[PDB]
Amino acid sequence: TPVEEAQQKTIEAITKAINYMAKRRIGALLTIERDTGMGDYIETGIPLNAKVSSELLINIFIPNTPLHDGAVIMKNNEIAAAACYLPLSESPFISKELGTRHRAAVGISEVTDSLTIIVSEETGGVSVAKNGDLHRELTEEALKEMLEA
Amino acid sequence: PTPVEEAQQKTIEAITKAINYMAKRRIGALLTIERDTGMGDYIETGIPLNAKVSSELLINIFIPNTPLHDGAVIMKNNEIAAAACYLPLSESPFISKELGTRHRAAVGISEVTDSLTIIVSEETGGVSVAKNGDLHRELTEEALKEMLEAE
Ligand SMILES: CC(C)c1noc(=O)[nH]1
Ligand SMILES: [Mg+2]
Repeated sequence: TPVEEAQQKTIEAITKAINYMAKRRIGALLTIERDTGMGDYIETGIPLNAKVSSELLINIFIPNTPLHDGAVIMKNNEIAAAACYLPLSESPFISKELGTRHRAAVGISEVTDSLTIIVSEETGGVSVAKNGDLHRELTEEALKEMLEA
Repeated sequence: PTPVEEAQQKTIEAITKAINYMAKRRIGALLTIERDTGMGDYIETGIPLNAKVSSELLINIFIPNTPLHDGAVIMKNNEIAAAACYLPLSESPFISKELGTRHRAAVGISEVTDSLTIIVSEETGGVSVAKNGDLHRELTEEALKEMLEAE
């Protein structure tokens, strides 16, 4: 169906962008809104309401650029905003080597049903935050399965 | 002070902030503003964005060595319609010979549309505008803003 094709296109754009950033160890934070509305967080960023592309996602997260400091929030198959605030988790159960990107991802996952993707700037490692837990060192296939699920 | 007028003023402020930033950093850029001649055929050659304008997004688009930096951004009213778009190259003899493909593309689109195109040189940081087949170079910040305001 058109809806199914569009979802698969979006997943492909995301995974391509994440793979490129993982290879270059570009830190990134990408939250996908689900049933819990995230408007209050979207409003803290720079509005985009842009079509998804791997190219635009990569251009957003380039280091030392206006848009790379904060989270991208995606909603209804569009990039709603960039450079958004997310709340920092106070969980004591996050790997101690991780810093504020990962804590922000976990934090938003504590209070919403959203899925957040994190690329580490230290390692290029890819992780996902959902339900207050962080799933670390994901393969490409693992990330795709989480997005399909 | 209608909403349309205020939106235009916010868009002009975003463009001029981005162009000033890129000029200072010698970030090459090529930004075409559609007017009454539709540019769909050119917009369709790029990556679709259909994005709200911001100075931040414009700057990010043109950072060197990134996916979206080569080719034109085409704006439709208060949106960035597409990036990395193809524009036709002018063969005009009035294009300074030292200028590269971005300036020739800008003049080229300006020969077949009523659009206004802004160019930032990666060599000098100089700002130029192409309109109606003519290239106007070395614009001050004030002159660019006045040209945008008049357009
Ligand atoms: C298809 C899915 C992963 C999605 N990505 O951004 C969205 O708004 N939905
Ligand atoms: Mg002069």
